[PDB]
Amino acid sequence: AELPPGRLATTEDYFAQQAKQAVTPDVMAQLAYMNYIDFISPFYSRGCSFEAWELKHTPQRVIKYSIAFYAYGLASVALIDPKLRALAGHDLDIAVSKMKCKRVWGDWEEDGFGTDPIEKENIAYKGHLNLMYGLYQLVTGSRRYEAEHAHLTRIIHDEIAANPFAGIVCEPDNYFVQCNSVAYLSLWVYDRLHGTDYRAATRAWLDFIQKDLIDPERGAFYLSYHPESGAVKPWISAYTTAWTLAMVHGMDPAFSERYYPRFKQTFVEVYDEGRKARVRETAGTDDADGGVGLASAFTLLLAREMGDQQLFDQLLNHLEPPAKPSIVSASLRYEHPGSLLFDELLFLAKVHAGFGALLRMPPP
Amino acid sequence: MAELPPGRLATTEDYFAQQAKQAVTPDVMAQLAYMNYIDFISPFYSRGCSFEAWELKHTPQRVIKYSIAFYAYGLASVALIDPKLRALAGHDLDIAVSKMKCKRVWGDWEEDGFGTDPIEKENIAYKGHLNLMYGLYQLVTGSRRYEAEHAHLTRIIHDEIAANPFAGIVCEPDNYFVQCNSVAYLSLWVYDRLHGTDYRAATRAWLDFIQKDLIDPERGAFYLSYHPESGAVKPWISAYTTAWTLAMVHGMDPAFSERYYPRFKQTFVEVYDEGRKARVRETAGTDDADGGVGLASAFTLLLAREMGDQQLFDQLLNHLEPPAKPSIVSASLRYEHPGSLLFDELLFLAKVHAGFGALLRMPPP
Amino acid sequence: MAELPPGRLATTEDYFAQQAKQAVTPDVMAQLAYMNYIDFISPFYSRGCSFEAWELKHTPQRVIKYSIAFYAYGLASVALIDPKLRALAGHDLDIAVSKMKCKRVWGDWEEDGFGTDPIEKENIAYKGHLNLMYGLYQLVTGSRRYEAEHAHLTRIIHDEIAANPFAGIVCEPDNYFVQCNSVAYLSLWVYDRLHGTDYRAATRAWLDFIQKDLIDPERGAFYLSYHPESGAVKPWISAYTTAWTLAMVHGMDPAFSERYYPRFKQTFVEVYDEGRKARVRETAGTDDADGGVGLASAFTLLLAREMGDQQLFDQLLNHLEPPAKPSIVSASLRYEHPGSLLFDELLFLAKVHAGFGALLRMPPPAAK
Amino acid sequence: AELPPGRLATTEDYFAQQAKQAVTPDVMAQLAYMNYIDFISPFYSRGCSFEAWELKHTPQRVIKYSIAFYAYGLASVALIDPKLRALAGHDLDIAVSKMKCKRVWGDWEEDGFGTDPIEKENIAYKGHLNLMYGLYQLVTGSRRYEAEHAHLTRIIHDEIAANPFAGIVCEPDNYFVQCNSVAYLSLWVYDRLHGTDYRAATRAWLDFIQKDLIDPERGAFYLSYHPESGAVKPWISAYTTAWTLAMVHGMDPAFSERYYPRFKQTFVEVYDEGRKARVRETAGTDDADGGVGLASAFTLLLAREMGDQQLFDQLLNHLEPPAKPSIVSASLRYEHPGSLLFDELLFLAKVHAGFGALLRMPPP
Amino acid sequence: AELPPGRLATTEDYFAQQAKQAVTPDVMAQLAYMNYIDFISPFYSRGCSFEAWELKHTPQRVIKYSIAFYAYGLASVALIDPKLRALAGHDLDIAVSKMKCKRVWGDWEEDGFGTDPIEKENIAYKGHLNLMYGLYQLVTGSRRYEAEHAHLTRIIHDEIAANPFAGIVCEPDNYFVQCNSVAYLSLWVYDRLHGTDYRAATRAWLDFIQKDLIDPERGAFYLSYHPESGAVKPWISAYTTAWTLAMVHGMDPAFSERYYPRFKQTFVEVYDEGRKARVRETAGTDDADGGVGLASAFTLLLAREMGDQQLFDQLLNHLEPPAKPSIVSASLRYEHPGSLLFDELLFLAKVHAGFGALLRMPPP
Repeated sequence: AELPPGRLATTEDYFAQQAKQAVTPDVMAQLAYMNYIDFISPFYSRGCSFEAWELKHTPQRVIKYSIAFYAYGLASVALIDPKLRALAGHDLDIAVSKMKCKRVWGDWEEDGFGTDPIEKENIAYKGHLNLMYGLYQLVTGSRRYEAEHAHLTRIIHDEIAANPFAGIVCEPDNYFVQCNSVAYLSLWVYDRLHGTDYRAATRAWLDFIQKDLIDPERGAFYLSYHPESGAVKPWISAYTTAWTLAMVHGMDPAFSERYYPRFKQTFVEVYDEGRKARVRETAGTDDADGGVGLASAFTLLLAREMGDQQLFDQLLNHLEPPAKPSIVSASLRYEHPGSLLFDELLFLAKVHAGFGALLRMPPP
Repeated sequence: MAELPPGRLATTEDYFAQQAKQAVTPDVMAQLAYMNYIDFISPFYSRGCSFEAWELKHTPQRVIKYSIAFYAYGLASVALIDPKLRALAGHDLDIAVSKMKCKRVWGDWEEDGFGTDPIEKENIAYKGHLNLMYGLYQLVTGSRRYEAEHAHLTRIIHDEIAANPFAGIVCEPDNYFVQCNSVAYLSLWVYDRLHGTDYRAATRAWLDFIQKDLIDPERGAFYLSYHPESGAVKPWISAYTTAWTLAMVHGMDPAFSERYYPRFKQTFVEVYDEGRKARVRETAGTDDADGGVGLASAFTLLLAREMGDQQLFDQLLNHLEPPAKPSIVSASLRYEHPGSLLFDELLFLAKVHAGFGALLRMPPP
Repeated sequence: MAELPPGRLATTEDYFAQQAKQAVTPDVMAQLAYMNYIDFISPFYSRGCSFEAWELKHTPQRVIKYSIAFYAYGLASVALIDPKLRALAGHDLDIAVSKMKCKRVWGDWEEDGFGTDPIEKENIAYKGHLNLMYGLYQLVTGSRRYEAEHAHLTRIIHDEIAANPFAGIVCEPDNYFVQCNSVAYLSLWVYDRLHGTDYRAATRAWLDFIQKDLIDPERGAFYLSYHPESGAVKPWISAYTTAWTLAMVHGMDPAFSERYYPRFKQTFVEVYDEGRKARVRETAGTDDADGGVGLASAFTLLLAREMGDQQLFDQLLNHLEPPAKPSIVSASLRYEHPGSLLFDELLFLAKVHAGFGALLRMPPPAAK
Repeated sequence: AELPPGRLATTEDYFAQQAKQAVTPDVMAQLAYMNYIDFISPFYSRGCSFEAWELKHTPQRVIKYSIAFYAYGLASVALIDPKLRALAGHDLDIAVSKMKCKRVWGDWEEDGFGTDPIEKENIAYKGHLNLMYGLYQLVTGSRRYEAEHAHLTRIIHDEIAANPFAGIVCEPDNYFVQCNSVAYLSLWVYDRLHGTDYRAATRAWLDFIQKDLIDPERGAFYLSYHPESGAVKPWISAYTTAWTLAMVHGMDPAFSERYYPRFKQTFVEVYDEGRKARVRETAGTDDADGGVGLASAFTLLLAREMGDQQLFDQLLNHLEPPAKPSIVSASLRYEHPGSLLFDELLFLAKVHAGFGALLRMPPP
Repeated sequence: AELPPGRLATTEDYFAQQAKQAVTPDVMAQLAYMNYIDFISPFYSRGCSFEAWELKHTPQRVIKYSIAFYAYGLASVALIDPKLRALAGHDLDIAVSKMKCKRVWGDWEEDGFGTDPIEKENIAYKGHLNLMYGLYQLVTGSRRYEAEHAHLTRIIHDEIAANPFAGIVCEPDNYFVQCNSVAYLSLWVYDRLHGTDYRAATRAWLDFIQKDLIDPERGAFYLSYHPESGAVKPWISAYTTAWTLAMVHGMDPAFSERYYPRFKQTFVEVYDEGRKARVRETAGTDDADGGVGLASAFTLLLAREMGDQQLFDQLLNHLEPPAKPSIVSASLRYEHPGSLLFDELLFLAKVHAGFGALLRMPPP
């Protein structure tokens, strides 16, 4: 394939990494950014230092998501190159240590919701942590976190079982389909490691979200659900849908395959003579990447998850060149990241092997 | 009017027809998107004691209680306009009551050294708005989530009125404002409507009392404030004081507002630009518009809406909205140059307001 | 008939005629609007311990007590000018006493390590003004709201005077200033008017003491300060010190001030601009105006009003007001470029000031 | 005598102040700066308020020296104009009060050396405090600090007696001849007031500093001595030498008279056709006023103490004009003070009657 | 030898310092920077004052390395000039005192790792402290810290003896060869002072670091080791290698002699017609001095250690001129330091007599 202007590698080369059992030079240079420099690299230390996040101005509320998306990408690195599996394991150990620091979960207390980030609700945080415990153990074969993983999985299963709707809230009375999708995927990973059947609750969840929470004609989820009133916020969200369909594809591929083409019709604008694409965050607008500004970046991951090389290429042509990447001393930096979680999501999308393939990761 | 004036988002006829068509205009929907859409920073994201939405628009602490109350009054009319938005409006009103109880909102009462309990006595500015929000939440949703608190706060207000030698309650100790009383008395009308009680009976003594030292009947205007310890009435008339008070009273005694409304307009409203616009003088003996707190024009927009005055509504919105430079980006409404405090709140409320009488008569869910 | 000078809001004739016409000038009414109008940020919005008005004008913490006191002194004269405004003056004065008692105002006493109680001993800068304000509040309102505190503070002041070997009371330990004493003594005259006591009897000994080493009688000017531990008098004369002291002493011993006033003018006052303007040197051996704290001209405006010197009042107001760029926006007064601390306070007080003697003799209020 | 460009008064006028029993108008304007304006003048209040030093941006560690040097100048004012002796005594009472505030000595604790600044060592602080006690009592005849003075003098005498080298350190293991010189002068002032013989220890100290601590060829002291190691830092210091010789001239005039010509030869650069002088801080350089930047200012004091009118004029012609003095409302300010302790040291040099003449101050 | 452009002294003059028994005038001006100015010179006081490091903006985490590098230089100054041996001893006393201030070690606690910086792990701090204890005693012959030295050496020996890998970690689970190299050298110094055999553990360490931790053909260490996972971060580090080979050369000169020419092949770029050289920090890049930016500075020290005058000259021609050195008042300053630890590492490189020579230092 031709290398498009301002791109670091072809779409062909990203998709061929697993078959070639090697990451591209630019993915290796991202792993150098993540690992190389003393003190300021994100995976320097298991300690509760956040220098790397302070230098890139990560908002405190988003650090949990930065760590989790790096972790999901490290899981795929483990599957692509057996020679990097040991380093991916070490990084996932650090990702879990950091994820447990109060800098990361502390907004739960500061917002007045409680002192224990695990106890009830707060699925945004404990969903990602529970999936990271699982991915760490698939990659390493280590039981370092097994006691905590066993405990968190049961709290999540108990909370689902107790609730009259299918799933768990974040803040009291804030239900989001995307944070539930991570928690359910965390049960599939636990079942793969332990031979359990926590994943059985998934069928009732996929029935529930296909009623009030989706517009099936547009293949788009509504912004949020609030059980106390039963209110559904009447705006569809592209970044919400992209994330949800990506994770659900690892659990019920038919569900995400049913809605993906309607999702693209609803939100994806192809432009620049077919070379590029950008994603509208909601209906009734021409504007790309409104709201949190992550529709195009989450759609890049969804395109990778669904095997859509054409939309992957169009989106990366939109996202990467204006961010002006360069490799200095074999380490990747972007001069003009276009969004929150920018290096994280471009990393994850370049390497992502599929949530199903991570579930079925062979032992070391 | 049916032509779209320059810089306007929708016609005056469109705002006034929302209830008949059982749909909000797209710009009102885009305001509801501003209020509800973006994680953490939207004002109605969470019931938590987070105020990011207010930090980002530099709302002064002492005004946050007013921002929340005005959003709440707007959301009660949205519930009446479009039955499909009623559950969302109930949700937002639940968040508005929760936030209203955060110490960031009422904390000025302690920090000014007046006490540690914002409802115990006085402080009618804060607890009048809270008590009206308890009522409007329960009319919109039929939920009794707040009934215990509502039953308590209504009785504290009724007891304080009954105990005072003057009709009503003070804010700070010894500071009486007619506009903050007007909200407290409306809260008793809403409680009575829900419970079949007669707390609203004290209204007649109040309406009799404010028509004495506190109003200029000829100019149809209220003086700034009353100070019972000294007997002092501050000797300046206030448009924003008058506009807000006439709007709320029109819900309880429409004849009272109808008598003073035309004289209020003569006293304060400047029509300009060949009849296309209007701006409101805050006090007498000046040519300057929107002096003082800067809210005379905005509160007159609400009054015009309440009184069914489409011409003045159009004129005021032509003055207020275009220079604020509205735009809709990703189906969400933003103003580049808000002209005043409480700007999106008061323009939202005025665009949807069904009338305080219609909110009192709101059918069940 | 009188001509409105360039940049002025009203003639000197109009300010001096307010009491006779029983009405403040529109610009004085617009100052009372500034003080009373806007929720939260107007200085007399609430009796609470909020200082938003003083934050907005960058008033240094140490000067807030003076700002409140000078507002109070003006409001007392407003009560005298226009009976219809007397209730409003009374309400503002109630607020001024409440704010005066907030620790934001008196707190410097603790912060500098002098003690936790601002009225116990010394600190005459604070409790002189507070004692005078207790008095004027009661003269204006006829209210006994603060009578208990006033009786206490008056007796603490009299006791401390009686117990010192010099005539009067210090501010900081070992810092004696005639200007802060003049306020304390005037507070005893006001208590005496209200209660038919004779605390004012100590005034004679004070007027004899301040005319030994504390004055240059030939130049009609007080020295900066006295320090009883050493017996040192700082050897510089001060115009703002003298202007303030003579204005207050004129309400107690008019002959004392009538004696020194012409020498004070020759020493300090520079008439300029073909006789239209005047500015005041702060000390001797300089051509420079308004040095030091920078209040010589503004305190001399008050003195000119107190002495009935319309010519010097006009000249000083022609120097002070036009460069401050006054404007009335929505019937409320603002200065773009205040020339000094306490600027709107001291111009308000000078425009309305009925004389400290007239304040002493204020008739009681009309019944409810 | 001709007034040089940018000068306020002639060298002749400064040196004739005591004979005329009057300070120059410019020294009077400095006393106005020190005393005039409420709260911000350095001598407003005996309280622990340091507004004046905050506005000049005095470093915390330097406030103790600024107070001492004002005090040394106020002692000479007392001798020059009897009419100003009560003012100088008042100012000296404030100087001593302020000297005892934690803002002034608190570096001793912050640096972890102790919570009591007079207990042991710390001679920089307590040598200046002890001299100030004595000068306050010579000027005023007041016994207000006599108890403290009697205690501090004995603590200093005890520490000298207990040390195997002649003198006392500042920080532990840091010996400086210039901070010792102040401590020894304080013993001469206590002896003048009480008839004691604490000054007897001075001959041993002068014998000592003339061994390892001085360079006899250059008439210059080395920067410092370090007892634990025996190290003498191998650089000569002009500001060290000027201050030390100025103070020693009050105790042993022949000593300062012996080194003074060599000191000038070594450090003093005459320039501008004989009109100006500037002082090198160390050997092996052409640069003036390196190090702490006080060589020229302390040499102005030394020239005054030694009666050297020519070098006094040359140094003040270098120091004062560029600092752009002005007298506004009979008060002195410099727009461009060229060093730390600038107004303090120019005040002191202008008034200084000699440490010997301060020793012999007749009573009030 | 010709003085190259922008240089203060020839390479010939640096290397001949020991033979001439004198430091160059620029090395003496660096010692004047380190010692001269009251309060702000780094070696002014033994107390917990860090103004010198505040003024150059040293990151908190780098201060320990700044003190140790100065210490390593001062030890060679002792050997070069007997007349400066006492001043060097005094400075090393201060270096050890400052090293024990919580400003220096406090990050151990701040990062959640413990309240005691020497109890376990944290080899980066206690390796340097232990080397400094030993170098202080070699230069001075003082037993002032012998109790602490005997304690710390034993803690280091016990922790080596307890680990299944050869050596000790920094943070938990962070193993760096360069930080170990300092710890082992500290044992050689202890053994030199006491006749003990703690250095016997070195052979197992040198065997361990030549397995997965080195690319023997490129003469380069990988960035780090992480025993819990067994991961080696898969990037070679020039700065890691230059520091490690320098310290090892004093313990096993054959080890460093074998790798040095392969190291230079791998990382060193000679440019400007053979006159200059700059060092690449990792493989697969043309960029010089990436990462922590110290590759060139550490290679300067290694060239000095290996007696490679040609590469020393080339590196100093790259590092020193762009930094615009000047001598003002006989004190050295750099207008544009090119890196962290700049004046520290150029001082050490200029004086370094070799770690082997410091081991063999004869008594005072």
